[PDB]
Amino acid sequence: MDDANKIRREEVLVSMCDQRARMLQDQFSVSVNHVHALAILVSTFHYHKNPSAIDQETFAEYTARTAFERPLLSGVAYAEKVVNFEREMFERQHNWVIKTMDRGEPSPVRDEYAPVIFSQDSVSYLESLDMMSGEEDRENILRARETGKAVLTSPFRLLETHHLGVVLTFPVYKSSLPENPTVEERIAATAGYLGGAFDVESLVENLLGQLAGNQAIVVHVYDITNASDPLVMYGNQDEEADRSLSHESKLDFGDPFRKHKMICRYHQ
Amino acid sequence: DDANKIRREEVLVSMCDQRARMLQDQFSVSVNHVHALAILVSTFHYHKNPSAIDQETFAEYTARTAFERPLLSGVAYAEKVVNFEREMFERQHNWVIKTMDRGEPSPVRDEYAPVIFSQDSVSYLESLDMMSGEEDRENILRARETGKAVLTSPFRLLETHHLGVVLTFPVYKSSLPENPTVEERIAATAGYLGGAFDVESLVENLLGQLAGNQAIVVHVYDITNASDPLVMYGNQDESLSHESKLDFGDPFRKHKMICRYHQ
Ligand SMILES: O=C(Nc1ccccc1)Nc1cnns1
Ligand SMILES: O=C(Nc1ccccc1)Nc1cnns1
Repeated sequence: MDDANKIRREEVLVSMCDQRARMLQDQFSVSVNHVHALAILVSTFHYHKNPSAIDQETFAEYTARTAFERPLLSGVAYAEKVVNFEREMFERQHNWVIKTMDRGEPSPVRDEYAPVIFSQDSVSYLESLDMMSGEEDRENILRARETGKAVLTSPFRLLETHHLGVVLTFPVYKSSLPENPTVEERIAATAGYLGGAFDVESLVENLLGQLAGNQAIVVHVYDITNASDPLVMYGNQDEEADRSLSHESKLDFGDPFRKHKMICRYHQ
Repeated sequence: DDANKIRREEVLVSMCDQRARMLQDQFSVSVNHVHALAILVSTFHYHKNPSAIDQETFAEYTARTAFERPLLSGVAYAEKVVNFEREMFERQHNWVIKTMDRGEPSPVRDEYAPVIFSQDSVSYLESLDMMSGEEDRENILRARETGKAVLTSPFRLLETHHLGVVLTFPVYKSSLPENPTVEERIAATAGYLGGAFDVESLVENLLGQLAGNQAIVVHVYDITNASDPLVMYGNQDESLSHESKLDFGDPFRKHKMICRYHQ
């Protein structure tokens, strides 16, 4: 109970919160970059090479051995764009039917689909599921292919684990993509999508929980894309925290469509 | 005197520490992406039969991912070739193994490390024996004996003569036992993934233009031998200084950044 000591109390909170935000942003950046490399891998070794060098076995092995490159990812997978006119051909060739992600049932007729054809074993349950059959994933797929850049979903409960997380999606294009393409051209040139599951609930808890002073601090991360409807990305909420003092640390996960922030308070 | 001295010191520390962080992070990102390449060659060249990687594919993949390796002027893969295998190897590749210094056909050696895949930026490495340069040779041995990334001392790189360091990763055959001995590591070696860190050019690009660059003198040293520091970056000059920490990831080597004011 001292006014000089309270100034230092906030100083320590500022430093602790800022450090954790920097660690999170940096680890997400490293993960995004390594997912970009996988999109280029699929383009180079599956599409450009005649014949393809990538089968499910090969993708699984390579992504397992490189999992350390993608620290905030529980899994990565590649989904191919399939238009309805092609669906029966695609299914016959793969010897399986495109399924919905909610129940694993055969998909109803849709204009197009994004079935997962390659998966890291950690997310093997994605194989044959249509990634356009979840709304977060669908919206991400469209924005990925229309913008040509990595995009993030809003926070949602991931398949199987139900862990609160986000998905990162990169488009993969055909060689026919023109230089300086329009959005219409990007869509026409889309081959598929490289998706990575950021299991924030588990993997950020793992990151934060090992840090000295973790027991002293409450850390929440919000998606603040919509100012009037902030969305919990990480943290309880929802917790015994010091109401009288907080700090906002900045986060940039690199998708200009989305905005996020970190808020830290002391327990007591 | 006096408060202005204290602030002058604080600015030096801040400027130097920030440059050190930027350099260490770019080096770290580079190393991690080179490691991924070593894993790629292992998976596609050795684990798949037949090989599912070739020069065309390696050149494309490495060109497209060059942005992932910011401090590297190029990357290449050299295969381990023991002398008994040389005839068959040269017949297969339709070229002769060459010396690094002259590009002359290699005299007989017990083994060699010819470059078989190369990013086009270092295309001139193709067919050169990386064991024919002493820095690279030492790095190759330590890479394969330790099973981890290793760095050379600073030296002038081929063609450009830019002062730099080489990063080398071992690639092993699938016959490598678990918890292998060094002898087992050697026997299981397939080859070596090497990346040329062009320090002279690419660190100058990183640091050289930053605000306040004209006010300070920046050096990076290899201090592996404390009594024989080797310049990795900066001039050859031998009061107010600051040492900022660097860790480039090879326990065999030590490095530091030193910054000073001019006057
Ligand atoms: O994994 C994807 N999406 C995706 C996968 C591949 C390609 C594009 C997107 N979404 C998931 C939801 N729950 N766990 S993973
Ligand atoms: O490029 C390598 N070394 C290397 C290449 C491939 C595998 C192992 C080592 N050394 C170079 C010196 N000057 N420019 S590059």
